[PDB]
Amino acid sequence: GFKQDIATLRGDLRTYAQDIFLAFLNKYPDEKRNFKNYVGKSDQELKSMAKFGDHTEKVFNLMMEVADRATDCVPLASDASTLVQMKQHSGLTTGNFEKLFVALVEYMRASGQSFDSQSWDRFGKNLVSALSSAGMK
Ligand code: MH0
Ligand SMILES: Cc1cc(Br)ccc1O
Repeated sequence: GFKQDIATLRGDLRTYAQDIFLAFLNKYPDEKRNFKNYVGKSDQELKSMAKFGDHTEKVFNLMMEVADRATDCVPLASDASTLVQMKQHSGLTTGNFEKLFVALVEYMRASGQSFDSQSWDRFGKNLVSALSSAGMK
């Protein structure tokens, strides 16, 4: 299930982090407006760009931390406060996170792997709820 999926993603994190974020940017091309330096690049060119690789892996590093600290796919309130407070997240509405998890769940369903996609769906919803409580509009 969910706990084994955290280990599976961590075992090849840079690839999963990049492939899931590309899934997200290609499903929701308007989210590029938060990522001006990614506009007008193919997936292969994005994988060539320093901030892309390094920022995507740091995002997923923290995402797997928040997943690991969760109980029954409910993140800690402290982890929601961190995500809301962070300067880099000034722009952001819960909708942005909801779209990221919609793309993450679709990626997992399309893989031949026994990912617990329902758990990730619940995780995304619960994190969105936690982000709202901690004040994100
Ligand atoms: C689609 C909007 C959006 C969503 C959703 C989002 C969701 C998440 N975030 Fe995070 N984040 C978003 C937009 C940004 C921006 C715009 C930046 C600025 C850095 C950059 O390189 O673009 C950023 N996030 C930056 C970060 C960084 C630091 C990157 C760096 O500068 O090296 C971390 C660790 C991070 N986030 C955490 C997370 C986690 C964890 C999640 C999932 C729960
Ligand atoms: C800055 C950033 C945000 C998300 Br969500 C995914 C990857 C990435 O580099």
